[PDB]
Amino acid sequence: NQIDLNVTCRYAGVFHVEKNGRYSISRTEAADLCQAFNSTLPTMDQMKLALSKGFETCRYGFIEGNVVIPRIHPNAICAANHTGVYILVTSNTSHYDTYCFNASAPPEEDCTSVTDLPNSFDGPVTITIVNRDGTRYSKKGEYRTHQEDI
Ligand SMILES: COc1ccc(CN2CCOCC2)cc1OC
Repeated sequence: NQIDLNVTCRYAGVFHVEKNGRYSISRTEAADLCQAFNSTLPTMDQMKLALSKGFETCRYGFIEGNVVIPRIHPNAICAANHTGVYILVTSNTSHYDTYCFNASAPPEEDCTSVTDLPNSFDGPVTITIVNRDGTRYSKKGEYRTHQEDI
């Protein structure tokens, strides 16, 4: 009973979370997941500022109201070569990664590793935070409040 959460640097408090190395988070799960990091789904404004500080990914993830990819460099296989916060317009499917926003994080680039999941609750899952540098933090708990996300 294990969940891997790959996380990134924070940029103006915004970061990306990928669950189990696949697009596998629902919108409800994403809000609960960010809540476990004492975080919220970023607003479009928060994501734009994060982008201006150096944030980009090549993965669709939830923000408040939309599913986006922040892009700095145009890459043909990431957000169809677009730059800026690319908004997913048409998709059949509902599961993506998520972005999260931690208001207490540093204002610009914070590429230190994540060493806690401070607001997860009691549960049976071994949740492992996997940083880009491989370092890991694991704890037994749960963050999913909606049964259909479990
Ligand atoms: C040992 O099994 C479990 C332990 C804890 C939980 C999570 N809680 C969270 C609060 O509400 C009740 C369940 C689930 C479990 O089995 C699916």
